[PDB]
Amino acid sequence: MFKVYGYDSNIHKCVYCDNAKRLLTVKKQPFEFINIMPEKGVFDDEKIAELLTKLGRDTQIGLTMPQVFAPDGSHIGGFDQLREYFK
Repeated sequence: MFKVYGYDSNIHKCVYCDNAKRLLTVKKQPFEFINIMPEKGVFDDEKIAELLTKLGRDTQIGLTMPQVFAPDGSHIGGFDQLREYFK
């Protein structure tokens, strides 16, 4: 299953997060979507710590959403990278 980190656009607009879920649904590629801000004004500290650790980053400043990981665990990156991965 792919791992997609991002925003629920109903809480915080992220059109690239939605494009990423639509693409995986078109390819019938099973995925788990991880919402790093489950409520307006509350970050899920545990899943951001998880993400930054996998990306080897000391800070969320600069982080771009969505961030997608392959079923094998490899970091793919953003939406354009995901699109390119299926080509």
